Amino acid sequence: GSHMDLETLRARREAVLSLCARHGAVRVRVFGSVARGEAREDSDLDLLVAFEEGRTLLDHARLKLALEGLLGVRVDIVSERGLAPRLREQVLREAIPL
Repeated sequence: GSHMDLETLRARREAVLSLCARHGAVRVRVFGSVARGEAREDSDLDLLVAFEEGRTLLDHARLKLALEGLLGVRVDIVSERGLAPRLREQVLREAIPL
């Protein structure tokens, strides 16, 4: 592992999206500095996803763990729901569909 690069992120981002869709993630977009192409080896990965109906935290953990596994690096997932109204709106402005 290590050496995580945006160019490489797209590699997992593609598979992550496929699995994300399977786990229950429609709003698969990148929000934050990461989406802007900013994130050091000591930074976190902010991802804003929206879980449809039937999806439980179980899937979240599975996705979060799957993300960390595929990315082999810490991955922070956020749910539009738990999110905020003023934050969500702002998050969207950042959220980028890969």
